[PDB]
Amino acid sequence: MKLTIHEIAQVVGAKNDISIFEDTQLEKAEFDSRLIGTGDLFVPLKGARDGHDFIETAFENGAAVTLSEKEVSNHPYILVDDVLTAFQSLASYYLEKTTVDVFAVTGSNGKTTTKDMLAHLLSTRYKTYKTQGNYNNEIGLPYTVLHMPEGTEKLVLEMGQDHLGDIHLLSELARPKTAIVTLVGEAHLAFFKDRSEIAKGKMQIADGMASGSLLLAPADPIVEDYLPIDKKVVRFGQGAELEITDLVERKDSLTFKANFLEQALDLPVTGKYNATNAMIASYVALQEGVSEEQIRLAFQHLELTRNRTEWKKAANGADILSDVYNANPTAMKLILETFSAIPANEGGKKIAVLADMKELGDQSVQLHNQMILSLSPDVLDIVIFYGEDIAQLAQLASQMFPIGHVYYFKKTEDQDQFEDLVKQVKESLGAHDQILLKGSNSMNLAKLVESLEN
Ligand SMILES: N#Cc1c(NC(=O)c2cc(S(=O)(=O)N3CCOCC3)c(Cl)cc2Cl)sc2c1CCN(Cc1ccc(O)cc1)C2
Repeated sequence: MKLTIHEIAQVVGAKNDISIFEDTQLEKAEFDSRLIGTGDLFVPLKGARDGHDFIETAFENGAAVTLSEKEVSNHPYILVDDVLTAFQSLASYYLEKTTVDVFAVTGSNGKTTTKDMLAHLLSTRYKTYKTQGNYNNEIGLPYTVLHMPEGTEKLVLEMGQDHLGDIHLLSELARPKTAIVTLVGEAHLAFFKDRSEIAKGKMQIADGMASGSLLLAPADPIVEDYLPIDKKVVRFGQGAELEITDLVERKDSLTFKANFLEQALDLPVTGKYNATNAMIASYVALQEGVSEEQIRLAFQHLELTRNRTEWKKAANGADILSDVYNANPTAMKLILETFSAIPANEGGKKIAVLADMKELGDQSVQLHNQMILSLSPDVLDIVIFYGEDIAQLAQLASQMFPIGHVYYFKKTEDQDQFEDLVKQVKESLGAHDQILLKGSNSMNLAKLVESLEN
């Protein structure tokens, strides 16, 4: 990250006197205090607690300067109106300065995403960086841009949406060279009206793209009214300008041929949607000067990720939502709001299994309690706490919640009521019930869900 503080304070609009602190060359940018090294820029956001609380801690860890929405004593800080807003600006500007080729992608669905596939393909010929894990939103994307290894030639960004209009924001930020739109099978929906609003919001991806730029989009008539008018649009799907003309799915592997490819392709994956992901990633890669030779070979040794946490289903038809990704409180908070923001199925309730989060040192217990502000009795019918540090939160909830709507289960160096946890959960869960399971990946938590999908 080739950035200095004085430069950061220009682009960012610093509200304070900046030439007071030395203009040092920054290193890494982080919002999670635990990740700060020497020379790092702290960016304090509205999480479970406000970032600014950990400005103190960030410099103990070696931060050289931090973004701030207030006066900060004897520490290099940049004064601004909205740290997040500042943070976006900073990312836009860094793209404009390094001038990397950005490839914008949507829908995470499969065992391997179009974001993963494409990066992997581009990596055979060019120096490539990409979105890590699920950092695809108004926090996630800036963060990626600012973590780009010095010299990256191509950058595959994934962009996702919570509300309509979010992708517009990022396509405007990133001003992509090329974009891919894919469609992920529906739940009973999120904060959206229908598949239409969704597709409308998804198609926004080209808002920040130049004329005659390349955009792939589904054969599906639903995207029709939302196509750009001055772009190079290449549709994929049965009967379209690109289609898989044959397919074989084995136990683990999968072979297929695309009309515009002279040879078959081989992936160690399964599901028709993975072939479609492979083809389109495969087609843009051709546009960027990668040989079909180099591509067959790359697919040879492909990388399955962690299952990009959608909904699954237990052995009674009840909707599970297990979120492995991001072990940290703001992520606990965010999902709780997502979970409870969703409507419950008809004649079916809303359970939450929360488990100890880790690596919170001397703040664990404070931070676990903080979750209470995201726990409504209105929406959440039963709430199951497992672990130790969750304790007081379990207590808090038992106060705020109707009698016998809360269960606690111990886990320490002296006892492990896991056996009982399971017994309880498998009594609470019904054929129309939605269940969240969030907390540090542990042997015991992973152990639980397989018994549910038994
Ligand atoms: N609030 C809060 C905290 C964090 N929040 C986040 O990491 C965070 C995570 C997320 S996120 O949900 O993980 N997000 C990342 C990218 O976009 C998709 C999902 C977001 Cl969007 C925003 C934030 Cl600010 S990380 C963190 C805290 C407070 C506690 N922490 C450790 C700590 C322990 C003891 C101390 O004394 C100091 C710090 C680290």
